[PDB]
Amino acid sequence: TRPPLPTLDTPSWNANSAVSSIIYETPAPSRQPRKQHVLNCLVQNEPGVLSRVSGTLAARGFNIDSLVVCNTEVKDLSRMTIVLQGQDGVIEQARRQIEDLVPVYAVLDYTNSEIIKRELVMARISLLGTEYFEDLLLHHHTSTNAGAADSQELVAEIREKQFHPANLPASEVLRLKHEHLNDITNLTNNFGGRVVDISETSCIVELSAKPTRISAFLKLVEPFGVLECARSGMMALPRTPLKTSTEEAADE
Amino acid sequence: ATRPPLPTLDTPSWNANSAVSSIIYETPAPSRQPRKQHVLNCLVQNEPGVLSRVSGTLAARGFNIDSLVVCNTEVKDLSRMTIVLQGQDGVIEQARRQIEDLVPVYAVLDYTNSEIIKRELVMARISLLGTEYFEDLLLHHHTSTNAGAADSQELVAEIREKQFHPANLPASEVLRLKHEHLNDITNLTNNFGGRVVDISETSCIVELSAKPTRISAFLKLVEPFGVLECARSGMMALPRTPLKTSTEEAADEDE
Amino acid sequence: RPPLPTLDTPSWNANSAVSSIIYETPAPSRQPRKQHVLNCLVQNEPGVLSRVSGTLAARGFNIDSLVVCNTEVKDLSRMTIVLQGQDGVIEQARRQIEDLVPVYAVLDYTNSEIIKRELVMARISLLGTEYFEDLLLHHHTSTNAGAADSQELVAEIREKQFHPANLPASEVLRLKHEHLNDITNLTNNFGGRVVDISETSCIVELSAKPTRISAFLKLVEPFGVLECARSGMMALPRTPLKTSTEEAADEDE
Amino acid sequence: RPPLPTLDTPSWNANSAVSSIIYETPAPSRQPRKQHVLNCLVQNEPGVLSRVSGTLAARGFNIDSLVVCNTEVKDLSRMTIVLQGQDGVIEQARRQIEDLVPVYAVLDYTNSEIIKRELVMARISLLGTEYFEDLLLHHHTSTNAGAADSQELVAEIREKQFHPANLPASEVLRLKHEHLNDITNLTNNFGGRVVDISETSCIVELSAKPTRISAFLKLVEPFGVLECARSGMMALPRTPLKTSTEEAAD
Amino acid sequence: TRPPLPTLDTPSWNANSAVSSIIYETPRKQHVLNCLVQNEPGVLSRVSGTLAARGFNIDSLVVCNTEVKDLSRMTIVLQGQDGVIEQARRQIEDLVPVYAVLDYTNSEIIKRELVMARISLLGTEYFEDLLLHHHTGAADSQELVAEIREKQFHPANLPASEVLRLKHEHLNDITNLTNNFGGRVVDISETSCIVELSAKPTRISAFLKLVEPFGVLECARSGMMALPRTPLKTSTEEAADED
Amino acid sequence: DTPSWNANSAVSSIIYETPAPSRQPRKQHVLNCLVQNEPGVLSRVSGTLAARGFNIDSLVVCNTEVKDLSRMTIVLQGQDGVIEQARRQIEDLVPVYAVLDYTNSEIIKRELVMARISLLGTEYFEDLLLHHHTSTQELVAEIREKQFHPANLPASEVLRLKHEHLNDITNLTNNFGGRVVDISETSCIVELSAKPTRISAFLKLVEPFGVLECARSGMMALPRTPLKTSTEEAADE
Amino acid sequence: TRPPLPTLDTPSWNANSAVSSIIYETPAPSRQPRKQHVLNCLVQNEPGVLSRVSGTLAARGFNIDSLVVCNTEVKDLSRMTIVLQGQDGVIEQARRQIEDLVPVYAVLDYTNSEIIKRELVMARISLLGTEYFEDLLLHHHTSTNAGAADSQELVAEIREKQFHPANLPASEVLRLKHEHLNDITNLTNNFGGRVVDISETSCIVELSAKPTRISAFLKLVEPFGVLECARSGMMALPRTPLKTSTEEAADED
Ligand SMILES: Nc1ncnc2c1ncn2[C@@H]1O[C@H](COP(=O)(O)OP(=O)(O)OP(=O)(O)O)[C@@H](O)[C@H]1O
Ligand SMILES: Nc1ncnc2c1ncn2[C@@H]1O[C@H](COP(=O)(O)OP(=O)(O)OP(=O)(O)O)[C@@H](O)[C@H]1O
Ligand SMILES: Nc1ncnc2c1ncn2[C@@H]1O[C@H](COP(=O)(O)OP(=O)(O)OP(=O)(O)O)[C@@H](O)[C@H]1O
Ligand SMILES: Nc1ncnc2c1ncn2[C@@H]1O[C@H](COP(=O)(O)OP(=O)(O)OP(=O)(O)O)[C@@H](O)[C@H]1O
Ligand SMILES: Nc1ncnc2c1ncn2[C@@H]1O[C@H](COP(=O)(O)OP(=O)(O)OP(=O)(O)O)[C@@H](O)[C@H]1O
Ligand SMILES: Nc1ncnc2c1ncn2[C@@H]1O[C@H](COP(=O)(O)OP(=O)(O)OP(=O)(O)O)[C@@H](O)[C@H]1O
Ligand SMILES: Nc1ncnc2c1ncn2[C@@H]1O[C@H](COP(=O)(O)OP(=O)(O)OP(=O)(O)O)[C@@H](O)[C@H]1O
Ligand SMILES: [Mg+2]
Ligand SMILES: [Mg+2]
Ligand SMILES: [Mg+2]
Repeated sequence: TRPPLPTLDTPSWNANSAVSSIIYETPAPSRQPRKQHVLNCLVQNEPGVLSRVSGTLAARGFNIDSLVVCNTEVKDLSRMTIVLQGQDGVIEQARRQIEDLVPVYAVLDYTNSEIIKRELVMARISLLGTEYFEDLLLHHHTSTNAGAADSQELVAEIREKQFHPANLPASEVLRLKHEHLNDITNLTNNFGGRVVDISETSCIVELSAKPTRISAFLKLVEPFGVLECARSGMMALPRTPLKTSTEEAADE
Repeated sequence: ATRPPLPTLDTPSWNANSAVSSIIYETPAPSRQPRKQHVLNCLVQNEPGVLSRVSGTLAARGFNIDSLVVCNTEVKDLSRMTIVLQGQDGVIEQARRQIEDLVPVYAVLDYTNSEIIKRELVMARISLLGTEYFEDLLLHHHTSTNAGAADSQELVAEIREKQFHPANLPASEVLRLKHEHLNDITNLTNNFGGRVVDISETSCIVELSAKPTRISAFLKLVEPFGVLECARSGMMALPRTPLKTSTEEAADEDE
Repeated sequence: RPPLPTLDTPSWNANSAVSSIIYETPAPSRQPRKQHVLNCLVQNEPGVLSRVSGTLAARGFNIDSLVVCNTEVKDLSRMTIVLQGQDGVIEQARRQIEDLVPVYAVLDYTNSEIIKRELVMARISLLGTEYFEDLLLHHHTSTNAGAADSQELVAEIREKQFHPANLPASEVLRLKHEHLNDITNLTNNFGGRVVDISETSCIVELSAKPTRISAFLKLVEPFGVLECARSGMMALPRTPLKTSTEEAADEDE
Repeated sequence: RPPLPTLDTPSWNANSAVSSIIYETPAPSRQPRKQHVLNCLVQNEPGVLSRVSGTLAARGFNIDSLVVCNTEVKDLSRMTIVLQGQDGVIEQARRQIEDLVPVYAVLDYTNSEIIKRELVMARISLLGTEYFEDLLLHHHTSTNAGAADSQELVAEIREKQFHPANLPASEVLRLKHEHLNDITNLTNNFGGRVVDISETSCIVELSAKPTRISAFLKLVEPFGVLECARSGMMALPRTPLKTSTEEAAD
Repeated sequence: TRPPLPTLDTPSWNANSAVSSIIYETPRKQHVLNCLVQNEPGVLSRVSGTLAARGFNIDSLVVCNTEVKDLSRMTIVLQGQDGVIEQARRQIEDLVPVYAVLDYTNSEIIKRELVMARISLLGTEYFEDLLLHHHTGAADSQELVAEIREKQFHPANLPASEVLRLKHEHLNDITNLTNNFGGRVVDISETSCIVELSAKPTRISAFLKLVEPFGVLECARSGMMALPRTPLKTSTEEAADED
Repeated sequence: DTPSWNANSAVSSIIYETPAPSRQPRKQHVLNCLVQNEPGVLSRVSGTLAARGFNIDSLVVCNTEVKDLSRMTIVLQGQDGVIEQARRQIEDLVPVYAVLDYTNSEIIKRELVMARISLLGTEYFEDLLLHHHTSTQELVAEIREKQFHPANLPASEVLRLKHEHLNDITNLTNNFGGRVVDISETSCIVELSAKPTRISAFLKLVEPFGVLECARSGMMALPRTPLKTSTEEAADE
Repeated sequence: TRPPLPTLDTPSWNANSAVSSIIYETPAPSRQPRKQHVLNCLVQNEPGVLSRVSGTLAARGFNIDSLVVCNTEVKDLSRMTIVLQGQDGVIEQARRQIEDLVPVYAVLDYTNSEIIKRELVMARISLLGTEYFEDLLLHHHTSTNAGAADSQELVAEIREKQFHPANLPASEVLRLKHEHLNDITNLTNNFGGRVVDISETSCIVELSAKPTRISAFLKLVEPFGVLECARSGMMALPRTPLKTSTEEAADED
């Protein structure tokens, strides 16, 4: 009798089921027109400049997603990155505005340009698991106005869970703590971030990426439990797009 | 007082006989595969209809082509095609002379019996929910073709009542198993020199570029986790020159 | 025997070594006051950034940085503020903002351990520093009326030894990648990252405390900073973790 | 369709969020006080260490650390002393040290931007908290009394769920490397490294500032620190580089 | 009414029990020769044959090519007193095909040794069961394997989902272990893996003792190679001259 | 202005660079003996091969951490009928369990090289190699007259060249999966373990810097496992 | 025609010349004896206990090389690693002499035992090259022989050398700074150290290793010009030399 080991027996697709899988899982409707426009305002640093442009955009019917003032290491000069939605006619109007303001130099449009979008996020994440996160969340809500009465029936359920620290040994909760810490660390690493702080029950992460990616990280790291988050607005700096000599000289 | 006890493992040791008995037993088999596959490299002038003309010729003569990929060099009106064939030297050489005679081609080189760098690209979406879920997910799409219901209930109920199926696991343990599987796959693709380009709630996408014999081994190791979606290229190559030391090349004993 | 010149590295004397350490001393930072940090917990409503910034502008508050950060909580934001002044002035500034309807509370991070950080993106030329000295003058000539002294100095610059107009194509190429390498290793020592590489420039990315950011830009300055963009300042509080043996501070009683 | 249970993790609201953030605010600053760092440049004469340490001991000075270290210069030594007290007392200490004739001068790196470094080497168990809790009790009853006391402690620590004696050797083997990986991640993150790996323990080294080096030992404390060896603090002044657009306020 | 979090309750040493543990936990030299030999036909059997005829207790003998035409260097490791090793050195040096044999014992050298090992990714129970099979005496051993295949964490007593997770857990443990040492993982299979390590003989032997519980299926240790390094010390240490 | 390849000139360069068959139809035969560690087993395995005229390239006795058991990875050339003959000769020896044939198996070949490489440039190495050559003549002044020779450079240079060379050697060593284990004032020692042909490539690339000492040893072998997917495993018949 | 190349082939060794170099470069066995001894004192923290032990070693003429007080994470317990050279007879006398002290528990002898030796060094290294370093050195060497400025002729030949920054364009001294910096960085990376500070002129390296590697490293960075240096005494923490199941089976009687 040779040393026995159970065959896992991994099932394999056929051409039919494989197609139906790709067909079904592929985002066929995709999304509605999401396209956002970005602007780069070059303003002069005067005692009252931020309130002007930010207030001017508010004076009109403009929806502003983000607006950040960036110092450019030049005396009395600031670069402002504005993110807004709408259509080309409305955006150009907003771009034609602000530029007319005298403390500004120019308002460039990077919407149809190849740029580098970068936000900065810093978040403290719990290492005590999901059960503790529900416990902590319900606690800061049941203090006042969590309905029309108490929530002790809900609290008792969360603390009745299997993987709640109150039901686990000190050695087991320690390993799950470092297991979670590593899981967060590996997510942060793949996204190209850092772990700048490690405490007894939490850790602080730091990540710089485009809004598309920097929010995808927050979704993947959400189940661990975000205790405190801070996400900056979008910074923009146009890169220099390069194409090979063969693909270049496309004079036609 | 006694010292804190420890259950001694005492890992058993080999002896001279059982060790040799193990090595001999674990021996594979020589020449389990026939003659090594042949790799051809076409230098084709980039004019409209070349892909249909070349590939159409091989199909019109019944040549067992394993893979054919056209690569765009950084030269105007010049493309490179890498073809993989099977068969005797006499049949494959004829295939070379048949393609090279075509008008829009410059020359068809034979890369077999030559030191080359074979490369291939694969991108695969891998499930993080585990083995049990993959059995459920795959069998679910099979019922869209099998047109069976009452008979398949014996299978799906058997699967969903397994221990490590997500339905039977708490939400906190499924989360850990997702990242445990993720860390396993990530460590697995890193050893192969690959990347993890996408991470989701339920799956991840790995990217790897290596020789076919390397990728197939990779896709076999990742297979138990459950490959939801795969894209594997043909095969391209670039000739290598085997360097030898001045002492080794000085051995010109051609007497 | 095959000869090689002894470089003969001289050693310090006990007095000469002490003399240098003292001469290179000090660079003291006995500042009149630190940089006070405030953190406003703010409800999201139309024209709320104009309110906080406007209130600080209406009064004689010398603020340095004001950046609004978004939490993953619906209708909730953070405003990390950095300003100058004394304890009495800024505490009054804290109560000024806190009385505003949209805000919930304004915390003070001045006397607390926080993680100061700001993002910075810079475009740096890979060509010589003399090329940057030429490019600098060219855009200034496009500002100040008339060339005049421009043609007198541009001749002095363009005749320097390591100007890309006085070197073969292979030399400048090897100089661009050498400059590129020197920059990449600078942004590697710092927690940075090179995100773009052009034919005559490159873009670096760095996120750290304003101390390192200011230090980093000072180091890449000689190469020639074409563009720059520094964030305000973000902050997250951290609690100083002390050992169990260091609970003797509790035994101090 | 496959089941797959949901992970409806609760979301913060405006009220509960600001309530938690406010709750996590300190006093702040009740204890202790600011530390002073001094740097002595002394002649390497026989008995200098006895002079300086003896001087600070004879006086009413509470020194935290004192580190002698060579400087690759003949008969020249450098010492880094960490003080405790008001600025007046510290300066009084500095002058009394400098007044000694084997020392050239004594610098004050307190208000200066310096690089603080301290070395640590600790052997950390891999058998978990239960075994470490057992290990301490065995060595404590070997110095306290020869009687068979604390019977309901050794019996309580043992027969615990994750004590090695209650696990198969397979799990203990994995737990060793599981703990090892956790510790290794701490060291790699803190900028340290593992220099030794035994069957039931490992030795890690770490060179960082005193504040950072203490936070590390607190994180690796629950794993069980068998031996430890924290160096004293070394200090070297750096050259701070503010940007070129600072100009002047007045 | 705040979320319950059980304290670790981690105990701490006192001054007495600490030093008590330190006291309790407180506890021949090899000779290395390097022969410079002209690569004559059948010279390995000439040197090794000499060491056997004279009755020496040599540990290793690895022949290395110096990348020079008709020149090889042999690193020989042997134990014994300083007197008997000099005899072994002189005995070899007298051989015609050898140039000179150097004594690398009293010198700071870089001792190296290559090891390739195949380690099972399955549990230690499977390894304990696998050895019994190849050792198989099938009469009384039928009861022994019963005590083995009964144990949990044996692949036969676990779902394939967990076994798969155990394979990679052990794999990551071996990988993290071989990464601390100057090693690497070369081959990964669905049952085992192959590691490669090169360091001083003490490190290899230490590494194999650590990877031992996982169950080493197949191993291969090279002889000890040696290459002398020159110890560098500072100028103030170089100036420390005594008459 | 950087020039570009022509559609025709590109093809010409490819076929011109494409190497002629620089290898025999025969291949690298690898035999792995499983021997009993008896006194004098090494001398008789070698003796049997040497007395019958077999072109062996290496031997390498390897311990297997099993009591009184060793294994030898023998590499030789010749026809299949000759190698099989050489195999049967060794296996017939009574302290030999079996001699496995790896000449047609997926194996992992490993040589281990340690070499001290000079950092003082090609000029100094050319001088040093000529100095030690004179044993058992106007070139010594011709070499020491060349540019970039240490004696013809300032003290600030050479130091800057030594580390430049050090960086080059390190980058070569890193790419091949090796490491620099020692850094002398005028040289450095590298350590590399890989395929014998990969070692030969490394010792050729690092050759111009000057190889002071070298130790290549021999090749070790351990069988790999050809894993293929479930759709390539179902490619039977 | 054909594309030319400057050289044909690199020269090779022969069996006679190869063994000639190996025998010649093989180190002379001078330091066969003369080993150092490592002691570890488990001491109770009494007021002025350091000056008590160090005073004992000095008063009895013991040749100690380093004495470092390490703090354990235990109340009132500190260990001291004493490194001293001498013969076995004298060292044991030193050990027994120290151990006889009241505040010490016991003194262990880590000599002939597998321990982890570790020193910590922080050094400031110039990036301006060799010429500038012997200029800066001679500058603070003016403490002696300042009569009639006799150092002028010694200074003159220094500042008139090719790669002295005063004779180089500022564009080249920049690349020379970073080239030197990368030579130091790739050097300290090899030893397991790290560069923690980079400035306009110099940089600070940090390396923790056994005293042998520390000294070897300082000998390699010495030519670049070490401005400041600080290396602590070694710390000692014994390890456990493991050996395989067939290695430990050397139970021969
Ligand atoms: N679910 C995700 N959403 C967004 N980003 C992800 C996700 N998963 C991983 N990433 C990050 O995306 C990175 C891969 O992007 P990559 O480096 O290849 O740039 P890219 O090819 O230009 O992609 P894109 O064209 O979308 O910008 C991963 O290394 C990882 O850091
Ligand atoms: N089961 C496997 N089959 C094939 N390749 C594997 C397998 N497991 C791992 N690999 C990959 O092979 C790599 C090792 O290949 P290696 O670096 O030795 O190339 P090599 O020296 O040229 O040898 P070979 O000629 O066999 O490819 C591993 O790092 C890993 O990335
Ligand atoms: N000239 C410089 N000025 C400021 N920071 C620098 C300079 N050069 C390098 N750095 C950065 O300082 C970092 C070292 O700081 P470290 O990681 O040791 O934190 P630290 O021990 O708390 O010291 P600090 O108080 O200065 O922050 C380097 O990794 C490097 O990125
Ligand atoms: N000149 C360049 N052109 C294109 N890509 C570059 C260039 N220089 C660097 N890169 C690559 O871009 C990478 C950084 O972009 P990354 O993909 O990581 O973020 P991203 O925001 O997703 O980029 P993008 O939005 O342009 O797709 C670099 O790591 C580098 O590999
Ligand atoms: N709980 C902790 N306490 C102290 N340091 C930690 C802690 N957790 C992590 N670290 C370390 O802090 C480091 C991050 O600090 P960093 O290198 O950025 O210096 P910094 O920007 O000057 O901040 P700081 O002033 O706190 O030193 C991480 O490398 C991390 O290893
Ligand atoms: N139990 C062990 N036995 C031997 N070597 C180990 C062990 N554990 C780890 N190692 C390896 O030893 C390495 C540390 O070696 P190190 O750099 O300190 O050399 P060293 O300073 O000369 O000290 P030593 O004399 O002990 O070799 C670890 O990085 C690790 O790779
Ligand atoms: N000239 C040198 N002197 C001392 N150490 C050096 C020198 N050059 C490099 N090193 C460092 O020594 C390291 C090699 O140490 P290694 O890992 O081989 O430990 P080891 O096997 O115990 O060697 P040893 O017995 O000599 O201590 C190099 O990686 C490098 O970091
Ligand atoms: Mg810091
Ligand atoms: Mg070592
Ligand atoms: Mg390969």
